[PDB]
Amino acid sequence: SKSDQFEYAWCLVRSKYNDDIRKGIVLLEELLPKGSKEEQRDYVFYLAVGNYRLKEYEKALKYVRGLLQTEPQNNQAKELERLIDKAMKKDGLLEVLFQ
Amino acid sequence: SKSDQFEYAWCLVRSKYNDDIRKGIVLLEELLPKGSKEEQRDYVFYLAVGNYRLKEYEKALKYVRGLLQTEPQNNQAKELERLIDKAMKKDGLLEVLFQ
Repeated sequence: SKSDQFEYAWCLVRSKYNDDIRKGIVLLEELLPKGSKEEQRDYVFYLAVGNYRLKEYEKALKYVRGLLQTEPQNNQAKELERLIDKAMKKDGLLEVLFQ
Repeated sequence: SKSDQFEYAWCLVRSKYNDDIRKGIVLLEELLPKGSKEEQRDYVFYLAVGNYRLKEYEKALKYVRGLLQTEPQNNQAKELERLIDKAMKKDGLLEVLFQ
């Protein structure tokens, strides 16, 4: 069933282990076409969370951004974009810490 | 399907969140009668891991023990009983640390 693959992928994207988090993601990507209007809004937000936890900060942003133009005022999406920028600003400091 | 409820409960019992771990457990308890000989050996071992992660050290032992009389030489079960005793010895030190 469709409501059940989500749960599995939700529990997966929550795991402490990166491998479970890739699997949680790929299941969401397959689940994305099969989605309803607001089912997709939810999958997209959870792909961003997963990608963000894998330091795939680029890809994460591309999701949370695409959701944000659909839903400009989702302050849960706003806050998830606010945490992705900070990760990224701190990362690019540590990147050039040796010039 | 039966092979699939396991995965869900396996990913659940692996989670960082206690609530996911209770749900992972209860699914295993329902799954226990439906089991094969060695499917049950596996469920029991994973109920012990889950209970152990919830500091339910009593209940954990009762599983890893019941498996151990079936499988005296499962050194993965032996090692899981070895980690449950240490937890428990350290716990009962901190218990009476004030007399």
